[PDB]
Amino acid sequence: IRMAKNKEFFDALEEIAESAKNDETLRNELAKVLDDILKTDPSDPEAFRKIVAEHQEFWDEHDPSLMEFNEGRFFGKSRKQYLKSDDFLNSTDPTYNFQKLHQFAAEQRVKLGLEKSDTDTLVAILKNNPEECRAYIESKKPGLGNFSEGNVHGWLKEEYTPTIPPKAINKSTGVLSDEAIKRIKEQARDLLLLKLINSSGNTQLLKDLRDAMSKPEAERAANALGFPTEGNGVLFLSREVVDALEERVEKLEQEAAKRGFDSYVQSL
Repeated sequence: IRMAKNKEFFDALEEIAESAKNDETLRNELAKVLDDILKTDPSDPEAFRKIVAEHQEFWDEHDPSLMEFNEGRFFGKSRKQYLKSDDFLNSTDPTYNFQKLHQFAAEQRVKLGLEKSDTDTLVAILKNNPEECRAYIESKKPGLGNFSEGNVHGWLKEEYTPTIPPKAINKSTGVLSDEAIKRIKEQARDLLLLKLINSSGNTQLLKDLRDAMSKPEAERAANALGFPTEGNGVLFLSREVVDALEERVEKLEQEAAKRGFDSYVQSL
């Protein structure tokens, strides 16, 4: 058991995002909830408790436990009072405080937008370094969130690395940490691999990836499938990608057997 609902809201954001993977209506609803959280100053605990509680209708549709107020404990407190206390959302939480919830929300908002993003954006996430990634995410507004000054609290002014042309960089590590960018790249990796797998008809190449026994072997196959070498640093085969690989090879082999049979059954 944990004090207050802080951790439950963390896990709820992830699990609702999961349920939104193929539910476009829920995606838009969750995007608005995340957008509202991100525009709120997490060092203003009253404004932050208020923006979370203001979406009670949304939270109730997914887990009534988040907004549940058992008047058995906290008996001297009304519901309106509880929703403003640390017993609802603990601002001094050692682990899941409002700053961490804000930072988590920024990462989820990007991943939410990545889900249906095109190939080129997945590749851009893998090719850009973390500073470049933050600026690129701003460039995609609002597809990956409204990451811009005044619309996400603490988002910094865009800077530039003096190449020709200047490359946009953003140093808002207090909003999207380097570790959040790393997990964003891991999700982009999986999303892109799944696209390349579905588009490929090269059964042997897909088998080479499916049967890879080491990272160099996986790199050679994935790169031949179109995965960018700039993503090799984060290349790791996850459960979902392995499962897609097995099913795709099986489908291609069934289809190949149905044709090789017919090219023979009416031939002779």
